[PDB]
Amino acid sequence: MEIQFGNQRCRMVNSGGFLATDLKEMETDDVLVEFLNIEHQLFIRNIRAIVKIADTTVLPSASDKKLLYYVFDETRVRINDTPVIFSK
Amino acid sequence: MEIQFGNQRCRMSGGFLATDGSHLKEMETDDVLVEFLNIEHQLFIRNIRAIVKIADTTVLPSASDKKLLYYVFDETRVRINDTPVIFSK
Repeated sequence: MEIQFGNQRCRMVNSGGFLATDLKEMETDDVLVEFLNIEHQLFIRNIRAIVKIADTTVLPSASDKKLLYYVFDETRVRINDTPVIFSK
Repeated sequence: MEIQFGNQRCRMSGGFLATDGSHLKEMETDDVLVEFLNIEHQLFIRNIRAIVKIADTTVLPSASDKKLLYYVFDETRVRINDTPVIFSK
């Protein structure tokens, strides 16, 4: 599927990756968020941003103890107050 | 704030559901079924060793270094090992 984050069109083709500001495989210190796609389920880990799924704020987490949140509302994900659209 | 799992009732921060389903343990032993978490007044479930459903969505199990946290978006349809879980005040 494709991730639209304001400006950005990004594709996600194999269970996920890291969202840079302007999908990367490695977690650099300039990536905002981590995506996982498995068995038709979408998960987001917050690294360095303000992240919302509907009314839920996604707590940031470190790479050795990741907190990956099931995206229970694929239509209300926000990152840094910018809407994210997923489309297959 | 109180969880009943089949016949057993327990109180809960958060914690780990024992195999029994009697109480919520503080540390993750290797016989506990699931983790309940309370984060900013919202209930989340991490599956460890059980078959867990929230409504029609399968709750995938996850290891502690990569937790998959499911917001309990339907409190009336939580099932663990095909056993209904009721949440009460």
